[PDB]
Amino acid sequence: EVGTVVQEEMKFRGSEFAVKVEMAERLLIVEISDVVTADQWRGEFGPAYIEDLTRKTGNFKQFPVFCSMLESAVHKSSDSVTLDLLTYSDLELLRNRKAPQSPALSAKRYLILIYTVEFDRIHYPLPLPYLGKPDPAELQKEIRALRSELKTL
Amino acid sequence: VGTVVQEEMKFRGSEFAVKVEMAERLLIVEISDVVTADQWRGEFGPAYIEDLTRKTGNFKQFPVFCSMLESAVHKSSDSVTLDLLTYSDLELLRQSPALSAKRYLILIYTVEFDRIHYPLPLPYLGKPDPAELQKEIRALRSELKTL
Amino acid sequence: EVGTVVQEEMKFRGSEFAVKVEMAERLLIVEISDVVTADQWRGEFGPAYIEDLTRKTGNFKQFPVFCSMLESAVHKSSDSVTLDLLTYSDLELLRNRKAPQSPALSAKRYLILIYTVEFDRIHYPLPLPYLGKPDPAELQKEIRALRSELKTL
Amino acid sequence: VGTVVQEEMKFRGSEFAVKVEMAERLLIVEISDVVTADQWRGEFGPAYIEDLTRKTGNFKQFPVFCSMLESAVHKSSDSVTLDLLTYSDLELLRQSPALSAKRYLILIYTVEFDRIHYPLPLPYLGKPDPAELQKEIRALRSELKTL
Repeated sequence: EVGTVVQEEMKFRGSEFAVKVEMAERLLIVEISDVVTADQWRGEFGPAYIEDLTRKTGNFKQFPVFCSMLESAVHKSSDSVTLDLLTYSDLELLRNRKAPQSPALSAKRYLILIYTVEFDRIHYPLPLPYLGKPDPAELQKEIRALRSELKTL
Repeated sequence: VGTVVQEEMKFRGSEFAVKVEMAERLLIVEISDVVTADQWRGEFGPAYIEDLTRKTGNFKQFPVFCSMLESAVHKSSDSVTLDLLTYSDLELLRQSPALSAKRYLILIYTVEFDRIHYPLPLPYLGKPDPAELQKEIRALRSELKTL
Repeated sequence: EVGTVVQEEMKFRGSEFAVKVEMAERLLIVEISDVVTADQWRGEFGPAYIEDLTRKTGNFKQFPVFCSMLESAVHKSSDSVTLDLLTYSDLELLRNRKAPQSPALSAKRYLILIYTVEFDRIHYPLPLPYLGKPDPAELQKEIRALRSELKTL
Repeated sequence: VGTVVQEEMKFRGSEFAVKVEMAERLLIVEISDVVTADQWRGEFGPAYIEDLTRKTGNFKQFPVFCSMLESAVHKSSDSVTLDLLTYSDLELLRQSPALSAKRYLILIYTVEFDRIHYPLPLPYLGKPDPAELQKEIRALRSELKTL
């Protein structure tokens, strides 16, 4: 963690997404992009949110460890952690079958950090709001910036 | 060859990204509304450009012409200036949905007591697929990291 | 678990001990014997004690899972769990240096169930009261029982 | 050979575990106080046993003698009975700490109009190392599981 940014492409249920995790001073940022449809979700989580979230699972983690787990899962560099991406409808079925949708919730995606060790099987859910498609202006506005820095060197 | 100029310029109350690029035997002119991200694009050959300049009265050779257009975009010459206007705006100076959309980049050349107007037709491309734009943003970001 | 009894010999810090774990209906029993000096400690723990004990560690386990972990550690059949045996003096130093003894506490041993997985490092402590040396009568009384059952078959 | 008898019996207000075992050319007698776990043990050869029985008056051959002692422990004969008493109790019928401790298993043989008293000296072993006893308990428990 400590200022670092990890971004990788990965396929969730037969679709390429761009995933960007960024650990900053007392804030974790997750950003996902549908690379085919350019749809986007983003989440911001504080150390309190995160730690209190893991406590709910009975399997606590401290904020830096969690971010480190997440980094590891994005990097696919650790067999004990894995990701998944779900919709609220999907999310209920895997907990409702175990035993009414607003605009913001309906488009929401849940990034599920999945922790598997010899005696625990834990799912840590990170809720990501639908952020819309981006503005093709600003993308171009921004591409015109990168083009010049590239030519500078 | 391959020389590229990119500059920002205003055309009748709006901001445009103008990119001109001279390949061998091909002039490429792209125009984007920096705000609405509307894009227009022309590709012109030597034969076309020389045929065009004569038609208007003051023929220039293709390299010389591109060169002027490069100066115009650098705003680095008095003899040349640019305008941008529609088939309606052009009609008055002298329509299908395609025509209603396309733009004309005018190279306004000054000599002696008169000004010559060189119209380049630039077709409409549409707005871009922002997916496509992000994939390309991803590529440029990886060029910078390694470098 | 569910009625089962596991007993094995194992060396803690250069001494052979006999360890006996027994999982019964809502009660876990741990019994340790110094095989050279015949000293003995025993502990009985309920599902509430155990579960509330794991919660304290931030890394919950349900009673049957914990007993199963413990069985696994005694059986040395799982790389993620290991045992250790400590005295209260030992126990403090590893937590006091990280930053007055009654009879019953002084002779007490702590069986430390040690859980190591990719992102957690947990020590689960089971306190065992010193039960004295056994009565050589009852041992003999009992050996005279086994001798006859053996000859019966 | 190898025949073993184990029975419980009372001797002057106390409970004892008596084990008698006839190997070839050796009689083994062990006695344990089932309560205090005090243990006494004798090992007697044929020559010793025959020399002993004559001394007392009514010689028996070694196999015959052991056999009687086995009957005595099974309490399965009228002619024989057992007692257990100390060098002090024995003196009266006719001391270093070792002697003060040791016991005598008496085989009381009845014939015609008299009773013959056969004393076997059984040394003190001490109480046992309960460590040792547990190690042995562990061994027997593993014999039973497999079987």
